[PDB]
Amino acid sequence: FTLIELAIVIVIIGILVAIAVPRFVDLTDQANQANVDATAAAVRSAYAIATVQAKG
Amino acid sequence: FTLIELAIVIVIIGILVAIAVPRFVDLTDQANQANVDATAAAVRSAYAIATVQAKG
Repeated sequence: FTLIELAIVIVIIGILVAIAVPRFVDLTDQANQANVDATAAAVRSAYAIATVQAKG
Repeated sequence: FTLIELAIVIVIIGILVAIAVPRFVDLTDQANQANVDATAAAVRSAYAIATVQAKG
């Protein structure tokens, strides 16, 4: 590579770095809560259906 | 209505049915006999009263 091409590369690397980038976040607490809540809704419906099947 | 309320209804209907209930009975024979007998008593009295009115 010519020295000019390396100079251009040295410039552009410095500009394509110094972007923002997202953090990874452990969102499993929020997702676990929604899983527990959705499951609780399912248990209530499953119970209601069971009261008809059981006739009691 | 909720599924629970319908389940409760399905239970209670099954218990308020399966009572006893009386048959209707054609008791007109027994009543007709009593009418004929009571009328026969009246005819005897009406006759007795008539024997006084008729003087014979």
